[PDB]
Amino acid sequence: ATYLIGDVHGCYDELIALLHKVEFTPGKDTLWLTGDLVARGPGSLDVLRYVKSLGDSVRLVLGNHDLHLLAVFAGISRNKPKDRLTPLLEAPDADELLNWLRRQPLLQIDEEKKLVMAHAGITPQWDLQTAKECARDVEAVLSSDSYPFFLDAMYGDMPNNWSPELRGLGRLRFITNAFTRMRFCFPNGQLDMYSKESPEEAPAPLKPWFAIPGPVAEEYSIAFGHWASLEGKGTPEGIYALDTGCCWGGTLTCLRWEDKQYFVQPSNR
Ligand SMILES: [Mn+2]
Ligand SMILES: [Mn+2]
Repeated sequence: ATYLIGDVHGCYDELIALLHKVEFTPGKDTLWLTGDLVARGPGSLDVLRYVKSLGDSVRLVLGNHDLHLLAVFAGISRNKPKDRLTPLLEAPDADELLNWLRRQPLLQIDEEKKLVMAHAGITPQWDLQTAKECARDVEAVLSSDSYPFFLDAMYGDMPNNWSPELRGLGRLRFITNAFTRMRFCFPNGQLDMYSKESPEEAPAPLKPWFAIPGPVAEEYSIAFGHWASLEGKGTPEGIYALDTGCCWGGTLTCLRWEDKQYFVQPSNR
């Protein structure tokens, strides 16, 4: 069976309980995770150990908090007390875990299921070939010995409009923002980097990225996490918003793909 779970955010107990609910069995089952495995919840260390141990039974994409953790580890960015990352950063296997984490994809595609996953979704300004090329380029910098320099370069809110002519720092910044920070778009597809509200509370003319028809979403289903204020609701057919805010006191959501059946684990707070 195929299971898809939204943002775990260090909620190790809830993750394990939800996987026991569906009797997840590596080797017979595969798990997709929308990223943001770490921060906020108490168990980032155990979450990373377990997900890494799953090997080929898990298909992960990296989220914005996974990237922030990598930036802290590399000495690029400052640790925030509220993220509760110190046990993981001080663990004897931190190097092993974070070197594995930075090698994980930004984008997962399954052609037999016609299914695409990224942390924040697929910007309507991208077709599938471009999304794949951009994911490959950022994965290449993150997998390289020089990844601290990329992590430093990635910070920024511009440019917010895609063009195949983008080069260098602006290209990498847009790719990073589209995959891991996107929520709202302007009518022309341009990213808005500020509003994190639910679609009903957002200012005009902002619309959710998935409300703008795009070539990937016309052919593929898209699963994503990231957007907690969306609460997993309000999406069109073929769009699966899996982040129901477990770390925030919401729920951890798991979707079984074969029958589109949902399983929910309440947050423990
Ligand atoms: Mn996120
Ligand atoms: Mn998140």
